[PDB]
Amino acid sequence: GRISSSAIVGEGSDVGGGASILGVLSGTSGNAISVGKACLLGANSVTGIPLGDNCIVDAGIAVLEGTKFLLKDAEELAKLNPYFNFDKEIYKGLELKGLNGLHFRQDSISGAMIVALNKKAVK
Amino acid sequence: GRISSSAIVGEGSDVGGGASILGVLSGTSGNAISVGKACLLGANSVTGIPLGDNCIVDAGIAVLEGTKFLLKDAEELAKLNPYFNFDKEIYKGLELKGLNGLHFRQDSISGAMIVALNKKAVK
Ligand SMILES: [Cl-]
Ligand SMILES: [Cl-]
Ligand SMILES: [Cl-]
Repeated sequence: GRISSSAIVGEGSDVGGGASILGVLSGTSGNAISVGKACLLGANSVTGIPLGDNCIVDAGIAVLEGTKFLLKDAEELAKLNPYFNFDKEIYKGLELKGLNGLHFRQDSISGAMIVALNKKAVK
Repeated sequence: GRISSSAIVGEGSDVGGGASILGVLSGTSGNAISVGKACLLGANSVTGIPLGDNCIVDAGIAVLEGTKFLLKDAEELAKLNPYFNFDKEIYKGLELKGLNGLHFRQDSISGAMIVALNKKAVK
């Protein structure tokens, strides 16, 4: 897939067929996008935020700065991300930037965008 | 409708046919339920939390301590409820207790439970 200027992809990551990684976050002090180690970006996905290590974006999913996600697995994600405040239920893409062990997926019954634990990231 | 022991209903309120108002909130320091002035509780609704003034519970809706609601009209609700923090998008019934101008309804297309502005409460 496509790595825009300023975007950095970490060791062991897999950028799937036709995936997009955008380069620079929106705004005036909009910073560069980095994807961490061992991230898996699905075919035809779009990654518009920085991701930490061991994150998964399912095929077809667009993870943009303003996309809202329903958080699942808060207790396990807290362990991988001890400074982050997992107090609420809905987060914008931009709020989740740089976190480790995230799994972005769509609930195929309800249609909701979810941010959950990458089960492999605990181990 | 049905007013349980410890429940108080304020002036000008209308308790619709078969509505339930519960009396005491759950737990050990579980406090009594009060509905404020000019509240409208729909037929066959259930009110399980304290409500402030000018609140509306649509017919058929159950507003329980643990029910989650999607907040709409945050800026206008902030005006009626200046100390409350409308920072997030999803609130449990119990978190919303005692607030003024709330309108509890169901989104009939998405099926989501909503807490919104009672349009009459601004005026
Ligand atoms: Cl393509
Ligand atoms: Cl009845
Ligand atoms: Cl929320």
